[PDB]
Amino acid sequence: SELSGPWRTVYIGSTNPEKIQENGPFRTYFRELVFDDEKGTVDFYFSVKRDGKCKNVHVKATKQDDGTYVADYEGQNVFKIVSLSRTHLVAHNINVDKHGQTTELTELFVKGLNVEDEDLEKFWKLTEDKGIDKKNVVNFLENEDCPHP
Ligand SMILES: C=C(CCCC)CCC(=C)CC(=O)O
Repeated sequence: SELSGPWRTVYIGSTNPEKIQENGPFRTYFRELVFDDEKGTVDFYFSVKRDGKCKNVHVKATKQDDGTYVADYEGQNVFKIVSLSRTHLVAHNINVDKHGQTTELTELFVKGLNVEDEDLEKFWKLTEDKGIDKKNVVNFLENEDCPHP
């Protein structure tokens, strides 16, 4: 709940590179998370480029009894937060598309001044553990390349 505020994306890894390349659905630049402990929800606010245009998107995730979350976005998503504090969030997600095809993703998001070594280590271990190659991780300091007509 004190966890709500201006989160930013650091890295996202994918088993399918096409999903996180420019114009891909999972190239999500976070702006804000809102945690609601009484409802067991997390609201995500982020920008993503699709079909050559940038949109500000909102997705609501709901905590399950087993501790994992579900959310509908570009398919159906089931995810686990593996590490969470006032300054970092490390998570892995399974996305299921309309054809039953699955993509596994890993993510590091932060709300502190810096990215701590401890943050990075958890992210990179998880990414290796899920079989994600280093070339299939995106660095979100890259230009989103939004048009400005
Ligand atoms: C799948 C992603 C990005 C989600 C963008 C909607 C990274 C790994 C996660 C488990 C993220 C998450 O849902 O917190």
